[PDB]
Amino acid sequence: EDTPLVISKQKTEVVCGVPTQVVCTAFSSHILVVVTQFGKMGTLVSLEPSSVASDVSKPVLTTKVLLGQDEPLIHVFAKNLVAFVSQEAGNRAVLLAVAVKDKSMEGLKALREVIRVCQVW
Amino acid sequence: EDTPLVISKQKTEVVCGVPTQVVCTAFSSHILVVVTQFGKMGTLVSLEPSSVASDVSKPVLTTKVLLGQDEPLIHVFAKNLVAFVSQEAGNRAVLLAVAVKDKSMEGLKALREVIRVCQVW
Ligand SMILES: [K+]
Ligand SMILES: [K+]
Repeated sequence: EDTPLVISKQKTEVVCGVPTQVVCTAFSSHILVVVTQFGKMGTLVSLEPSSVASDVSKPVLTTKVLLGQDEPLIHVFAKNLVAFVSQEAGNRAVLLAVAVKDKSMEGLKALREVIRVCQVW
Repeated sequence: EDTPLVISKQKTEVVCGVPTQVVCTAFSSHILVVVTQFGKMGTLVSLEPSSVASDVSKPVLTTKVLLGQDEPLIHVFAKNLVAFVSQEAGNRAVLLAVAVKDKSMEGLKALREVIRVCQVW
């Protein structure tokens, strides 16, 4: 027997032909989101609500690549993949591990649907 | 129903009076180890096998604090907590999320025992 201290949910789903496992875990000040294809951990991105820029209505979601190649697309993709998680979880920081080599709008929408199935906030 | 793509195991155990959840997940090039108390994600540390120093028998396990306060004890503690994971998993990198405020040798040994219960390598 076991009783978790934090809520986690996972789901394996095919996304644009690729089996993909999603895991979401709710910590008090972070949601950890894992999106893994082909057994790989991929790129680790922190998404931190930060000081407003021109729009004072909502925090800026600042991205940092912590592990893996720091290249510009993954920052933008990560924001579109999990900004909704941060927002819905009370403007909480998100730690994302993302291993998705072949990206598209169709795939992005499908990944967000799996993350929604794994909602823990 | 569901079928994971990566092996994960978790356990909640009391360690020196504190309920602690451990999760280990095996990716092809990383073991992700979560050690959480009080619902917190804590400090994120990467432990990367790296170029030898004076002892040529084994890689150096280089630590980097990726999220949380970068202070010297957590580097050393992290190495003693999960070096065995890296070694046993084929000198694999480890990504550690560790939220343990009150550290001791007794507690360190007990945490390693929980990580062993959650072996995924
Ligand atoms: K990948
Ligand atoms: K902590």
